[PDB]
Amino acid sequence: MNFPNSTNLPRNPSMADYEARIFTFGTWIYSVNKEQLARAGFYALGEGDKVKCFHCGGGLTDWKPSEDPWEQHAKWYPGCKYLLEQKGQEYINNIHLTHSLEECLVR
Amino acid sequence: NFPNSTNLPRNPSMADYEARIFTFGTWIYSVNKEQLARAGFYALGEGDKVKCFHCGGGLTDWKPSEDPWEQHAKWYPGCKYLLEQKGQEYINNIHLTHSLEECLVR
Ligand SMILES: C[C@@H]1CN(CC(=O)N2CC(C)(C)c3nc(CO)c(Cc4ccc(F)cc4)cc32)[C@@H](CN2CCOC[C@H]2C)C[NH2+]1
Ligand SMILES: C[C@@H]1CN(CC(=O)N2CC(C)(C)c3nc(CO)c(Cc4ccc(F)cc4)cc32)[C@@H](CN2CCOC[C@H]2C)C[NH2+]1
Ligand code: NA
Ligand SMILES: [Zn+2]
Ligand SMILES: [Zn+2]
Repeated sequence: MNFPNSTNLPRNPSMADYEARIFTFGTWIYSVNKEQLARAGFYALGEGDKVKCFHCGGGLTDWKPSEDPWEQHAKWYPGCKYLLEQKGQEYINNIHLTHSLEECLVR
Repeated sequence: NFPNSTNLPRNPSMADYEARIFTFGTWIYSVNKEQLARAGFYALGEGDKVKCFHCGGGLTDWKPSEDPWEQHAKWYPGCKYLLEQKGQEYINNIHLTHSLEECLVR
């Protein structure tokens, strides 16, 4: 099924280490930075710039220069327990507020 | 299109049980309209499409075995209404449950 892992157990424990995740990108000259994706929980799927969070399983693609790994992780997979552990709710809410503001302003 | 994870509801006009209830009208679908309302959902008037007033998360194609709260948690686990009403341990229960549901059947 599509649905995102909101348990405290990672969906892909084989990608639980940074170094495991880093290797998946290989050479990588997409708009957004591979080290920063890896720190944000992501590993490469091996097609385009598709990445998945090792924990929540959540997938993201089509990275723009202005799109931040942690920020996009929170936008789209807010139930992620890796996210919650690494950044912690005060960060997490401010970024939700930031997003939900933009969506309720120019849009 | 991304789900609202703030403590402020995306559709405050549907914040009241009363107001959500009125959206259904005569409801022919397999899931109970009051259970849906209590769980934050209101109807679009397009088949059994509903959305949470707070997170804005949409759900459709309701089978008889699908509970509003469980589905809310499955698909929109960041919803703060959900968090306020059920607690995180309820949410975890549901997710622990669905993951393990997946795993036994294969
Ligand atoms: C960095 C940003 C991310 N944006 C969102 C995005 O990437 N999302 C949102 C959503 C979570 C709904 C989503 N779900 C899927 C399906 O699982 C996939 C595809 C996938 C990704 C990685 C994989 F390993 C395998 C499959 C992408 C995606 C991008 C904008 N989105 C691009 C896709 O279409 C929608 C549009 C809003 C811009 N860049
Ligand atoms: C009660 C259950 C719910 N299931 C999941 C479901 O309904 N989801 C999951 C997901 C969150 C990805 C999703 N995103 C959209 C797009 O917004 C919509 C469509 C929508 C709903 C209400 C609206 F106001 C407007 C649009 C449905 C939907 C149902 C199974 N899903 C049905 C849709 O296709 C996928 C399949 C897994 C079974 N019933
Ligand atoms: Na109706
Ligand atoms: Zn994640
Ligand atoms: Zn909600």
